[PDB]
Amino acid sequence: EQANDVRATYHYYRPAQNNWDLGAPAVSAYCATWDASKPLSWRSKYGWTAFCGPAGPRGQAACGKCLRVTNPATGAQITARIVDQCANGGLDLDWDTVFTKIDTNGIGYQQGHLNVNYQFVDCRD
Repeated sequence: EQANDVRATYHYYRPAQNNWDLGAPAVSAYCATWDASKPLSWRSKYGWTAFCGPAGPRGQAACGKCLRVTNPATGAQITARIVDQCANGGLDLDWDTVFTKIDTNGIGYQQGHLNVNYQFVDCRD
């Protein structure tokens, strides 16, 4: 749940693509079947993270809490929303929410990875 100095990768999957209708065959995220059906409001209100990695194993009773993300190097920090869990080593199904916001002066893009700190946080929506 609490990992620091993480040599993080940047696999930011692309939600928006299909208005978050994850139900769409080829995608099907953990809560897709339940969440894809929520009116655009909540869905877009916050960002989006189908989460993955090594530390922070939270799949089952996870689709309800948030993941806080900070970049010590620049000071950039945001609150993420744990929606799904992947098994191939990504990070999040962002594209526009965490990386795309806490990206630095291109470092992240120039390398394909960065060093961050993330802690599980409850957003109690």
